[PDB]
Amino acid sequence: GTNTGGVLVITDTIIVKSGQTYDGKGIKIIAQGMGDGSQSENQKPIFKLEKGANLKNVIIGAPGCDGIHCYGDNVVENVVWEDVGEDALTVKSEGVVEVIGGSAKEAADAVFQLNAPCTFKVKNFTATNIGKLVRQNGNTTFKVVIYLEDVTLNNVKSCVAKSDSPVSELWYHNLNVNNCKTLFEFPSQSQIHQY
Ligand SMILES: O=C(O)[C@H]1O[C@H](O[C@@H]2[C@H](O)[C@@H](O)[C@@H](O[C@@H]3[C@H](O)[C@@H](O)[C@@H](O)O[C@@H]3C(=O)O)O[C@@H]2C(=O)O)[C@H](O)[C@@H](O)[C@H]1O
Ligand SMILES: [Ca+2]
Ligand SMILES: [Ca+2]
Ligand SMILES: [Ca+2]
Ligand SMILES: [Ca+2]
Repeated sequence: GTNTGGVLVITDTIIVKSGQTYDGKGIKIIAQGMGDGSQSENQKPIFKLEKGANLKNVIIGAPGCDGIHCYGDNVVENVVWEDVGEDALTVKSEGVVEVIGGSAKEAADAVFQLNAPCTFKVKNFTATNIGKLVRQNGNTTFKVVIYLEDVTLNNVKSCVAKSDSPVSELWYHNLNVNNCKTLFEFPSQSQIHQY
């Protein structure tokens, strides 16, 4: 992309409005004053994607802070997290959220955090050195449906995906996992399906 080689240093969350597409054209973003990328829960998101907002073609440098907050009906395309912060992307409100392309590395805990009922799809994605790829918020029992399609994972220190919800489901297709003791931590393994 034509912003490749540039570094945008920001000091507040970038809000992408409903109906908008933020296209970074390959820019690298470094956030300052928004978090250190540790496990502290009080960091700011790099991006807030309002319902029906899209994001594409961004590299998020360290510190990853609180990553991308999605409010539903969002396409997140070609986003690279060089160093995931507290988490990489959080679904904050109901809708369909797509992560297509890109990659993530160095997530101490979760990459994707699902805090509202949603349909969540990860497609054509790589992640390395992570605690979990997907976590439905603990002890919640609303329904999420997760799809992992063409996803390649390496060095997964807890599990691919974890939910405490019996009604939630995970579907996978062309999933490749290296160095994970425990793929799925759901109430029953019958909640996990191939397609
Ligand atoms: O949106 C968030 O960032 C979310 O973070 C916390 O919750 C997650 C997870 O949903 C919780 O179940 C909990 O996870 C457990 C441990 O606390 C955690 O360090 C790791 O060991 O995983 C555990 C697990 O998956 O069960 O805490 C997670 C976290 O620390 O990020 C908040 O509690 C939640 O309110 C919200 O802010
Ligand atoms: Ca955490
Ligand atoms: Ca957290
Ligand atoms: Ca990290
Ligand atoms: Ca978080």
